[PDB]
Amino acid sequence: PEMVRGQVFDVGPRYTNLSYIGEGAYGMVCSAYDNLNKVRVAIKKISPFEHQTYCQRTLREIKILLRFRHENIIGINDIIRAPTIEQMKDVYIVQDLMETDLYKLLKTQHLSNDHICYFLYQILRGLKYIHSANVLHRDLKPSNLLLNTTCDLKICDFGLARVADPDHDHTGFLTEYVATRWYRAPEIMLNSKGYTKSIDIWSVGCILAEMLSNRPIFPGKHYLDQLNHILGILGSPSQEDLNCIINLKARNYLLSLPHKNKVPWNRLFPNADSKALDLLDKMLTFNPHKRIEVEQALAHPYLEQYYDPSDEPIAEAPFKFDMELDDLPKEKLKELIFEETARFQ
Ligand SMILES: *CCS(=O)(=O)N1CCc2cnc(NC3CCOCC3)nc2C1
Repeated sequence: PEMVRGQVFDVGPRYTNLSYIGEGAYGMVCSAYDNLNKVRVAIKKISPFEHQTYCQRTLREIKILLRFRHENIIGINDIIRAPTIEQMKDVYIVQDLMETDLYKLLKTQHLSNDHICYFLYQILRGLKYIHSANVLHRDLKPSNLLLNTTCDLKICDFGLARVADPDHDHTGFLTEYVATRWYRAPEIMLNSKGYTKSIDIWSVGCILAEMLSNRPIFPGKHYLDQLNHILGILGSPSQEDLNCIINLKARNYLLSLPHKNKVPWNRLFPNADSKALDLLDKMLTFNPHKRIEVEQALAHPYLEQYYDPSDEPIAEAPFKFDMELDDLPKEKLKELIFEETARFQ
């Protein structure tokens, strides 16, 4: 077969010249030469079958990426697995190899206003397709945004994605654990389960702030510290925004806080394009109901050199409902993964 950094990687004969890229929990990524298409690809090895939650994420990611077809969304080129359910222990996902990710780029490179503009456009173009399919990404962050050598951007990792459910969004105070901390909308900590499109917009606003300065705008050190950073920049919510928060625990926590003034965007980002700061303000709006939508963000004057609604496609078939798999045993999830991957055999 093939071994990488003390681990089996049975992708051959089609894929050879294996080189380690990175690793996560139960997931390992390698680059490899595709002998059929004569190009280097990215191969992710997943072994989720012992954990029901890992099976959930694997199935969700596979189902979504197989249905989506968009230039700003990473596709699935091939899926490698054993010919039978009994012999299937690992799943290998073959995807286009990208040069870097926005996280790695932001750590060493200053972005020009043109780059920020092109990157934001592509993120919103991809996000318009995702929201049109009634899907929420729920984990938008720089490390989930891949880039090629020509700055073409692709959104990846749909493992935490859900079908939008605005009707069932309300919850209690300090309960929800949606997105990566620094990219978590303020409503997650107050009264939202993160079942509305507005949570993706907040994350995009955080990414834009990070492209402008090369630093996370709200670097909370822990879960409870996140709301302190957001309110430290945005200032105290208005009476109108507090009237939208009916949960007494969340409302009284906000009322207990001393008055804080809004730190102006121009003071935080003195080099930023004024139009980028106007758009940033609209994405990083405290009240989710007043927060700008993906289609409005695309039409903002900051993006006027790229804006073309006829070249910003929507999904052919939206997801009607979410799959009832939070209680499906790992064995039934294994069969579904097996069925979903059969087209690649
Ligand atoms: C969210 C993408 S991933 O982590 O599942 N994954 C699979 C797809 C892919 C494609 N290309 C690359 N390239 C690397 C090169 C080194 O810098 C980071 C990106 N990575 C991935 C990761």
